[PDB]
Amino acid sequence: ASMERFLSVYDEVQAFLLDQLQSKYEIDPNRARYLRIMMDTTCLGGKYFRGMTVVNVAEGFLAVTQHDEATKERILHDACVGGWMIEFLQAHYLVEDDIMDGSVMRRGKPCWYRFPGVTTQCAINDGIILKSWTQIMAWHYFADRPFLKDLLCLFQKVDYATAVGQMYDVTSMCDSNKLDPEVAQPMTTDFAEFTPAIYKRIVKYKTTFYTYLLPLVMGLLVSEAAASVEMNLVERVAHLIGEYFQVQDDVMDCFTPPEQGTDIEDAKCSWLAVTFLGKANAAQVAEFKANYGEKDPAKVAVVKRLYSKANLQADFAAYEAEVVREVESLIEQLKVKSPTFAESVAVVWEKTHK
Amino acid sequence: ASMERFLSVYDEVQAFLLDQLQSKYEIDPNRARYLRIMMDTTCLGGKYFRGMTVVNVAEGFLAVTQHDEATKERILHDACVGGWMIEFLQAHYLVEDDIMDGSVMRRGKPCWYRFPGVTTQCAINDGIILKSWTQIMAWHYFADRPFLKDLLCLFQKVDYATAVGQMYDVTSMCDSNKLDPEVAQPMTTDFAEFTPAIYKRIVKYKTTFYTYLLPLVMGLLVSEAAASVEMNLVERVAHLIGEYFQVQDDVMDCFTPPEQGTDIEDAKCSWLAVTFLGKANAAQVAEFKANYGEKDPAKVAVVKRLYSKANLQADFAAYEAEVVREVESLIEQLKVKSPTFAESVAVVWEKTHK
Ligand SMILES: Cn1cc(C(=O)N2CCc3sccc3C2)ccc1=O
Ligand SMILES: Cn1cc(C(=O)N2CCc3sccc3C2)ccc1=O
Repeated sequence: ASMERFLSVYDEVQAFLLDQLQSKYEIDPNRARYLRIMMDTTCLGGKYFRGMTVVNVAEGFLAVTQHDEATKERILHDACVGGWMIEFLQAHYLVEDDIMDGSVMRRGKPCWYRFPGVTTQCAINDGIILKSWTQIMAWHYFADRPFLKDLLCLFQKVDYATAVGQMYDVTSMCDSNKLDPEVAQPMTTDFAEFTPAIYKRIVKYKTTFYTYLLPLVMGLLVSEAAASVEMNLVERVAHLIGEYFQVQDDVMDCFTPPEQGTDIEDAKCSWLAVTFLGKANAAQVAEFKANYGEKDPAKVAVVKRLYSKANLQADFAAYEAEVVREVESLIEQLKVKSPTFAESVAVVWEKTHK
Repeated sequence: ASMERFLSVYDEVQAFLLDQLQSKYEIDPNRARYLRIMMDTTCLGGKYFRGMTVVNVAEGFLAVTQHDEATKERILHDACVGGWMIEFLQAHYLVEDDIMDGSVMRRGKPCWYRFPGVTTQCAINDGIILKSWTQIMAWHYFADRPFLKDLLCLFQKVDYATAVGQMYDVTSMCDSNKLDPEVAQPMTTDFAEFTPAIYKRIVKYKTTFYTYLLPLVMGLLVSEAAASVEMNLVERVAHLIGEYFQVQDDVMDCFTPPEQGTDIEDAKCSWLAVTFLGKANAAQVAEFKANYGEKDPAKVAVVKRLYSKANLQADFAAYEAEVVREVESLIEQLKVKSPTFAESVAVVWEKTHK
């Protein structure tokens, strides 16, 4: 029912956005059709975990709070709209990051900019529109809601934290002291910045704010339940689950078959490179430096072989055990003020851990 | 004094943004330096007409309204911050549009993405940060202002109208009925969509909202003076002055020497192409179709020669006379409710017309 309600609200949001373009922005039907296809191609197809977390958090509070049926329906509708603002925000990131990174495929389909009738000229602007649409949704659907100011303020900080994260991510293969707009950026030779703390900073800002913090805090906001939680705990658990999620994506980029990654070629500061450097002997480090960040398949094969013989699964299982420990602890600390919210965080963890 | 105060506030805004990155976003000093150079290169160098209009509108109201000195200083400071949000919004557009259009130069300097240490990978994200910074400024400086909700709501609509305008602009050389993300877009052969009404729609959305409406309405908002005006008149005069401004830029793109344009090669729906088609005979139209939208300098020379022999200066002088007439009329209609605001619009017109 929740997924069914969530997908139904997409149809209503799309019709509202397209009809407003016609009545207020002088759009013609062909341009409305182009934007309709753009919206469907960039916003749909995923699993909707981010958007659905808003719905799941709100449903949790509905079960333990007294409301009229019309209030229950309004809260669910608000959780669905809020969920779609997050999915559209993600769509904005995916379109822009695919252009920035020169990506080829996204969810077994070509990246949006690669469609023949799209091109980078239109796709950069299509990504800008996707983010504008999140604000149009908020100002229209939440016009008279007491949580409107807090929701816009939170969405803004998360979006800015994400833009900051993308900057940390795309400059992670360069020496900080050499960053200069005037001079072409060489790849690092010492890899001195491939450390656990620097990797944690990249991940924290690039994904955790919008993938985990935003859905959980939006669920609280639409429920008028922000008092039922200690915000310092919500932030701590979101960054922690968020970090684990990225570590899984970094492992998959290298080892998950294409049908089911270019982090080595792009010389990314991945969990695999950081972990490898933290345990490798002098000769393994020299061989890593000689092969990393090269498009040559023979060199990518050497890096993968180094990762395979380094037994990084042991470090991953030890990292996983520590995260299980810390997540269980934070969930317990959340149970004090809100057993309902703690259960929502437990579900988020189960969906991440699986 | 006003320019001097405006430029002083840039230093304070830059220090606030960079210091917040350090204390809240874990930025290192090299990344802060990269963003400082990015901000200066993209936001400074222009004439600041957009930002300064906010200041000029507020100064106009200060002269006719009773306030304590501390209130006068706060209003001016608010007009300056609001002015810089517009300049940063423009910077965002210029960075993104230069990447989209493949532009080479911007204000006698290379476009931001073309700097050796920047690249498209960083520049798309730098443009996203420039827009995020406009929201950080608003939420920090206007946190407790009664105009905060209206200002954010207006800024959002203007930004979305601009994104819509960029879409109308980049798709203006294509047949509407052929727009399709699945099929590579051919240039128009009939030029049936190169009409005054279609050209007016492009211009209205791509520049007039952010160049003229936003500065004037922001000046009113920071002054708590939105009642002193008929908003339908403000919109009418902004779109009208805005249209005239773009017509001047379209003429300059073709005839102003590079030291002091690619609209012909990019097959843009410019005022020159629209006006030419509106008066040309059958053989002139055939010669236009045979040469427009081609990078070949011999073909660009034919188009320029057609424009020169078509006596478009006569049509420009007649368009100019009609705009002078309509602007004078709207200024008179504004004088009824606010002689102060009407004088601010008269100054905006004088700076545009010169
Ligand atoms: C590709 N993909 C992604 C996800 C995902 O976006 N996650 C993990 C779980 C949650 S719960 C709240 C947010 C998330 C983030 C889950 C399964 C999957 O196949
Ligand atoms: C390049 N350049 C631009 C401008 C400009 O941005 N305008 C024209 C006047 C006004 S007043 C309020 C907004 C505007 C817009 C003026 C002189 C110039 O050299």
